[PDB]
Amino acid sequence: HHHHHHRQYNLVTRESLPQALRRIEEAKRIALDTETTGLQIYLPGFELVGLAVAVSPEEAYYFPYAHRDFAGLRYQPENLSREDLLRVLELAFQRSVVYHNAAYDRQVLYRTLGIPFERSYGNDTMIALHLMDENHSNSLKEWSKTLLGLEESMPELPSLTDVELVDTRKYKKKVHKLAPDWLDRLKTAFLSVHNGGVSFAALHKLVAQAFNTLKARGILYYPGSFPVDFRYFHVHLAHIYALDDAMNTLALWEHVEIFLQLHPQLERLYLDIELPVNDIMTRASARGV
Ligand SMILES: Cc1cn([C@H]2C[C@H](O)[C@@H](COP(=O)(O)O)O2)c(=O)[nH]c1=O
Ligand SMILES: [Cl-]
Ligand SMILES: [Cl-]
Ligand SMILES: [Cl-]
Ligand SMILES: [Cl-]
Ligand SMILES: [Mg+2]
Ligand SMILES: [Mg+2]
Ligand SMILES: [Tb+3]
Repeated sequence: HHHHHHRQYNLVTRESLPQALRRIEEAKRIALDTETTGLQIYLPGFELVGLAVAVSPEEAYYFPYAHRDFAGLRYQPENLSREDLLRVLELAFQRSVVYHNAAYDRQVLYRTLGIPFERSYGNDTMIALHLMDENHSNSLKEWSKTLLGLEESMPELPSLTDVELVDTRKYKKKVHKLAPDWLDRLKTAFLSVHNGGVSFAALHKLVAQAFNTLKARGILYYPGSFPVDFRYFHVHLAHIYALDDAMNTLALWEHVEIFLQLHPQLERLYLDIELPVNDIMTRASARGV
């Protein structure tokens, strides 16, 4: 685990899974966010990579499911099993659930884990916030800046290699070696711009920059460019990104229930029309629109 400015980020492992279940079980309201291989849920090869679960706006659990190590480096933790994630989801759905874009997450959970839409149903900050400000962007990062007061951030990577002089004519050649602490150096570059709501593009820029710097120094080789694939994003960085989405969604929900209490006209519009219609459209895409 890691505490970064009032927020507790927990990376779940097989060992720490029972504590994560104890914290979810204790929560009256949770937020769910899915991390995946792309925006198209119905493309062959689509996968759920990890699940973010916030038990409060300052406490969350990341459940790695299909993360992988890229270009021969060793940095990912051990992924949790399908049964482990289904235990998490059985527990999660026994309390109130909040999403930011429930149509995406619920279709991901159905397609990849077979979670019925009946259990999946929950609140959606993206729908309720559209009733607060119709002209505002649907982006969770953008709404976090507006209501939660997150600072603007739109990544300067340190040297991940140490130069060693190696006896080789009769001279000393400069050979770059991967620094033993390269992961802590990479986390430091990430933390120096971490505002509590770092964007996907920014996370990918740093991850890509990390691998490209190592490829440009002969440390590793991969054919082509660095893929826009969350499976390869270093979990010790990516779990912070994913967990902030879950914590921002729950923090935004606190603001939403205040707004809906002051406007029961919009609360009724949200509960009787918006959320049910969105559920209808979500189930229809899962069959084929
Ligand atoms: C924001 C974004 C997300 N995605 C995919 C990967 C993410 O793991 C998944 C969930 O997005 P999220 O980070 O907003 O929850 O959607 C993209 O493929 N491109 C994007 O620009
Ligand atoms: Cl895609
Ligand atoms: Cl695996
Ligand atoms: Cl169903
Ligand atoms: Cl040389
Ligand atoms: Mg999401
Ligand atoms: Mg996310
Ligand atoms: Tb309420």
